[PDB]
Amino acid sequence: MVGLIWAQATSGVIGRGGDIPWRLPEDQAHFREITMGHTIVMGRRTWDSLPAKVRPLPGRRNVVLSRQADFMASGAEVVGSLEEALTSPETWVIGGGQVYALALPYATRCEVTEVDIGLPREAGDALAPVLDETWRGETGEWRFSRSGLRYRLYSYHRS
Ligand SMILES: NC(=O)c1ccc[n+]([C@@H]2O[C@H](COP(=O)([O-])OP(=O)(O)OC[C@H]3O[C@@H](n4cnc5c(N)ncnc54)[C@H](OP(=O)(O)O)[C@@H]3O)[C@@H](O)[C@H]2O)c1
Ligand SMILES: O=C(CCc1c[nH]c2ccccc12)Nc1c(C(=O)O)cnn1-c1ccccc1
Ligand SMILES: [Co+2]
Ligand SMILES: [Co+2]
Repeated sequence: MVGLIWAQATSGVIGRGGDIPWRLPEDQAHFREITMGHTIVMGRRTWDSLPAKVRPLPGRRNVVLSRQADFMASGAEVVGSLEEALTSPETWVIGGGQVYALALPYATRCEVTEVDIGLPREAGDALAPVLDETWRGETGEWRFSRSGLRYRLYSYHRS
């Protein structure tokens, strides 16, 4: 089973200049829970946005998409096609915008957390994929973070 997990603003933005433009500690403990134990696929630019410390993410098989045939990620498997990356039964694609859009044609699940911030879509932004009518989803209640931000959780499934 192949799924995608991302945090977005209402507009669709997920990253900006190598970073996520917010701080949602509760999502860290939610993201860690859903991915812990399995394989995680990220693109190279996303693998680079992680602090050296938490690189690689403990307890998980870190897989990095890249076209650089020489690119070495200390502690992660470097492949060159997502077909190469997608080999484990339960795999979670964790970013970024380029990888999310490449993987969705092949996911049965999506774990979305939407942050309530008024964040305009600047050119060159990393965006969240778009889900059509083929996606039946469940929504949770709006919650309120130790950061001071309202957010709600979305789970989608494709039969
Ligand atoms: N929850 C969130 O809000 C969230 C989650 C994760 C990341 N982000 C943000 O997302 C942003 C970056 O995402 P991005 O979309 O700009 O870059 P990305 O998707 O993170 O990875 C981009 C890299 O993936 C590799 N790649 C792309 N297509 C490929 C293919 N078909 N085969 C092999 N390798 C391929 C390339 O690496 P080479 O150039 O090495 O080939 C490309 O440079 C950052 O700002 C990050 O913080 C946010
Ligand atoms: O906090 C998160 C989640 C943030 C996040 C949401 N979607 C993502 C997609 C790709 C990469 C990270 C995210 N992960 C973890 C962990 C963990 O998962 O165990 C440990 N440290 N960190 C961390 C701490 C500070 C800054 C960054 C990462
Ligand atoms: Co699990
Ligand atoms: Co199903």
